[PDB]
Amino acid sequence: SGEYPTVNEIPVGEVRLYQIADGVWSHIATQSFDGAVYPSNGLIVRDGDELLLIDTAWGAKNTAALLAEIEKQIGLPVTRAVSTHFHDDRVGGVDVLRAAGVATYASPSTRRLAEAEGNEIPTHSLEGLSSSGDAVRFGPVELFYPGAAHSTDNLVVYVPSANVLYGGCAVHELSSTSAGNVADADLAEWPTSVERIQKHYPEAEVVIPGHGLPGGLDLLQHTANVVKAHKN
Ligand SMILES: C[C@@H](c1cccc2c(-c3cn[nH]c(=O)c3)c(C(=O)O)[nH]c12)N1C[C@]2(C[C@@H](CN)C2)OC1=O
Ligand SMILES: [Zn+2]
Ligand SMILES: [Zn+2]
Repeated sequence: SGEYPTVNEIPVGEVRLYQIADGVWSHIATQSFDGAVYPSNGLIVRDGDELLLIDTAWGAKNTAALLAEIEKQIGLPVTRAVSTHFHDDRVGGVDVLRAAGVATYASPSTRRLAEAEGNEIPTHSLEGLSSSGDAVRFGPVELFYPGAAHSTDNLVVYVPSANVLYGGCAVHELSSTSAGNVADADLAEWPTSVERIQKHYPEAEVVIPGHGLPGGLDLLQHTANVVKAHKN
């Protein structure tokens, strides 16, 4: 009823949306992995009379439910999607999206990693993002490659109309004491990559993590702290 949704308020197999700003929503779903249940976020950005989707809802059935929830709550077509790294919480559901007419995109680095590891593969390559600090425009957002962090390919997304920074899994929520799933991370470079984000988006008003609650700019410094402390 207005609070940011968690696993306790999303009925089994469903997706919830949360209005972040005018024309900007997050999507929240839950999934099980290695015997534990986790929430995960994505983004929806209005693109005229179409919608740009950032990240799947972590699984085929969750992503079908995402499309149905968008039709119920917003009622504009999702025409394009960008996946911000190669893991299943970002690309699992791409096959559903593609069969629903959504054009799916990711960096070439994400596409190679997804293919190599057996995850679903976005159709279209996003060039111009291969060096840290690179940025490109994509409809109503800017895509930014900060450098290796949670994964080597992780991208962040900025909505300039609303000063919304979607950090994806390179950014952790304030309540996290842990650096999350670090299996494919670069803990040594992660602080430097976060510093690049902080430098590039100093006017961000909302910062959304890949999992958990949005907040303000403090999520960036908090992430650097928890990553350094994990490494320690
Ligand atoms: C699909 C994704 C994944 C699965 C379950 C949990 C999380 C978490 C996570 C986030 N907040 N707090 C936590 O306790 C945990 C994060 C995150 O931190 O982004 N991601 C997760 N996976 C799987 C994996 C392992 C590797 C294959 N050997 C691919 O790596 C990864 O990220
Ligand atoms: Zn990941
Ligand atoms: Zn993640």
